[PDB]
Amino acid sequence: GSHMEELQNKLEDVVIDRNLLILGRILGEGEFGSVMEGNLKQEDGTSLKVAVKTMSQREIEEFLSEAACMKDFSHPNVIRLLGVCIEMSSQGIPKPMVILPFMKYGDLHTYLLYSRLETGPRHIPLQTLLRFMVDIALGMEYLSNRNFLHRDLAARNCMLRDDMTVCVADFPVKWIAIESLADRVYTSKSDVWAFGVTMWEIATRGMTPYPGVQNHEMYDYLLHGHRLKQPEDCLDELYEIMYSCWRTDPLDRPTFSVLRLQLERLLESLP
Ligand SMILES: CCOc1cn(-c2ccc(F)cc2C)nc1C(=O)Nc1ccc(Oc2ccnc3cc(OC)c(OC)cc23)c(F)c1
Ligand SMILES: [Cl-]
Ligand SMILES: [Cl-]
Ligand SMILES: [Cl-]
Repeated sequence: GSHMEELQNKLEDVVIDRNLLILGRILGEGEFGSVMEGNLKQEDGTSLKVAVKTMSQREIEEFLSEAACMKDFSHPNVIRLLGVCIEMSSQGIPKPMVILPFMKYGDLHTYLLYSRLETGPRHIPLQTLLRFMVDIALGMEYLSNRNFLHRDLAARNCMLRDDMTVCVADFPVKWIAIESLADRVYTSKSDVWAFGVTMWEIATRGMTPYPGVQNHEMYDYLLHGHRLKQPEDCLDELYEIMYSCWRTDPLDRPTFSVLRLQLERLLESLP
């Protein structure tokens, strides 16, 4: 059928030959895996700076399928997946690799924190904070419009491009909507909740959500109607937008499209 035809098309495009790739220095390293800088040789003989994340048969095919879908996304506020390679361990375990364009500014969360230090990015003005929120909304609007559920939206999963555009990516209790803590259920309105938390991380220039509240106490804290507090110097109108993301009933939360225009309107009004 066409459903399967489109899957086979996407799969054909996503794989990159291992020898078109050279891996350089480690950028990050954990239990999950590692991220390294690299170069990728393209069709025209020229090379591109990339980041490469490195993570039985079923798992690999799941990974390829998922990758194939990500690569087909095309939006300036969603990270572009250039492709994937599968390397094999000397103990016969596959080592899957995801290849993305290298973004020197790194993840939004760290950049917010560096901005509060003298050597870092300079102080980020309000207009630029809102622009980051608008960028994220635009990426999420695109993804929700094709019913992709993110499941882990947070500032640590947003990346900054060379031209300061933010894009949605994906490398957790305090980002999880109240209904998904309770009923282990997840919709786009659960993503809206996480977006609200992400807005608050941006407006606080990288604070951890819910100071004074431990993860084990989070469901109960929210059950009693408590929410993230309004940041110091956060405009009342901006706070209302984020607060709307945490309404107990998912159907009462605005969509990403509604949010995006609310944020654009606020941004245009700023003197
Ligand atoms: C919205 C869904 O997006 C995804 C789905 N998946 C996914 C999930 C499951 C699966 F089976 C398959 C895929 C493809 N991965 C992503 C994704 O965005 N991955 C990703 C994101 C960021 C990564 O890191 C970097 C990229 C670019 N420049 C960096 C620069 C750095 O320092 C200066 C840097 O320091 C650490 C890290 C950088 C990265 F290596 C990988
Ligand atoms: Cl190499
Ligand atoms: Cl902090
Ligand atoms: Cl709080």
